[PDB]
Amino acid sequence: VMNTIQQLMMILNSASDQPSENLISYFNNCTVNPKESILKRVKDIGYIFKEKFAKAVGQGCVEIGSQRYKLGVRLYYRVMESMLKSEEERLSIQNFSKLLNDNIFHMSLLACALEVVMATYSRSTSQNLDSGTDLSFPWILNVLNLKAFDFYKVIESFIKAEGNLTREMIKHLERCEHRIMESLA
Repeated sequence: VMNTIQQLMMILNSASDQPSENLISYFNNCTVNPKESILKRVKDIGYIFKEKFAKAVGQGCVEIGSQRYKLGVRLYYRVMESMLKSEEERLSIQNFSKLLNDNIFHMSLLACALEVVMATYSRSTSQNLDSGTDLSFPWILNVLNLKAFDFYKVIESFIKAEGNLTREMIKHLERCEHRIMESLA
């Protein structure tokens, strides 16, 4: 008895698939409104992710792959919002058109959100379960085709932005960081 779920996954499980009203407010406050492109990338990548998940995972776990993608997308919106708030407090600016219309910030942020979920192995990569396959780093970088160094650029702030991140998840992301470092020089 006694739930083993941890806080962030708990929050995530009950989160919504769409960006919050508060988040949409940040979109509407931009010189060039990022909504359309942001929703398109999420949807376009949702497909690459699912076909890749299937190709690495195998027969009918499609349900799994979809939920894994959903959880990552939710953390992504949760963290974007979170960074926006802290940046507005830091700069006293509320129009983040450049940041939000930037593909890399988005690809980077989404990869990291999906990385934390994929490393969490939500229900848990096991010796039998569906997605008992380990799909942690550099998996995501390859599925989104994202530069290791770009991915690296979002880590620190993703961690600063996500307080409900477990210590094991923080050490994971710091590990990916270390690895990308040694892959640099």
